[PDB]
Amino acid sequence: CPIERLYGSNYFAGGITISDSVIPNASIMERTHVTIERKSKKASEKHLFSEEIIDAEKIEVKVIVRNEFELWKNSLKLLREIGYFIGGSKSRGIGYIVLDEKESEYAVINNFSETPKFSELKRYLS
RNA sequence: AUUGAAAGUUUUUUUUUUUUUUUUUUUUUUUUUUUUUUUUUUUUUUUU
Repeated sequence: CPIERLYGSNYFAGGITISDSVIPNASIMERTHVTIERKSKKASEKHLFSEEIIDAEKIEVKVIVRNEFELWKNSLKLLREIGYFIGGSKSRGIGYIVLDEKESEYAVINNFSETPKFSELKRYLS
């Protein structure tokens, strides 16, 4: 299965290493919510849902893949146009990322005697 | 040249779903555009 060969399994080696995306920015705002009684349009005095939200514009994540799979290229291509959601309450307009081909960059390493070179992601993906 | 040694605590798992800051609330109630001022004065229906 290509998916297992890429992401690993209970006994499989793996193949992909993903770093986190810690952001020095800590701009955190609060977006409260209320439930409306369907029988009568008013606030249901049972709870006051309150949800945090981390506003951001560019999420930088470093990803290393040890399997030059056309599956990976196709996944990145799908993220280029359609784009998927990340994080909770994605059904409520919270979290929707789209990969760009301008800021993001890649690098292919085949020789271990040369310094890796980064170039625009468009050349790799387009 | 330790009795003596050589093994990554590693793989694998999205903190996710349910929820409209909503209903009610007429920028109105009152206040006379009035108030003092003469369309007045001067002029022969008239001569060789």
